Amino acid sequence: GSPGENLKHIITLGQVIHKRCEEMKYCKKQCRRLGHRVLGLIKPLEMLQDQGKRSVPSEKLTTAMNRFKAALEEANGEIEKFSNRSNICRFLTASQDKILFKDVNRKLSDVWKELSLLLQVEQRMPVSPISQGASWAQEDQQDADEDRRAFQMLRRD
Ligand SMILES: CO[C@@H](c1ccc(C(C)C)cc1)c1nc2ccc(C(=O)O)cc2[nH]1
Repeated sequence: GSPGENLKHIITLGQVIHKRCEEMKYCKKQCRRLGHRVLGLIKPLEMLQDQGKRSVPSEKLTTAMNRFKAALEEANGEIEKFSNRSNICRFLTASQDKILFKDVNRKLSDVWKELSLLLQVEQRMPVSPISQGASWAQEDQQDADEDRRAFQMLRRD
């Protein structure tokens, strides 16, 4: 079953990244951006329900959100795997880019901006406070740039 309690799970899924990012060590510097950004997504959605009783618009919106809830599985899941030491180099060397959750963060912004329009019309929540609007990938590359360099010189674990 998926009662009202689910509302707390969906929002928690995105929060899990915040703590998961702390677990990392090497690429932890890069993931830090993914966890800080993702937090701003379920931030308003979490506090919302906190305001009063079960806060949720029409069911039609549930469908759009269903796509976002899964978006977290991508980041969270990836973090669990990346947690390893060799796995990091595996992708790093098997990817011209430097960021680990590059493609992941990409969809994250889409799943958010996709439901945002529905959230702004459904609920009185001021979406896109300031952090949104511009792709967070641009800045993500900066961190990954230096993060990748340091990785070059990593013998021990
Ligand atoms: C995936 O969508 C979630 C959801 C999560 C967060 C939000 C914030 C407040 C915008 C809104 C909606 C959701 N929609 C629902 C509709 C009905 C019921 C019900 O009790 O029958 C439960 C629901 N859960």
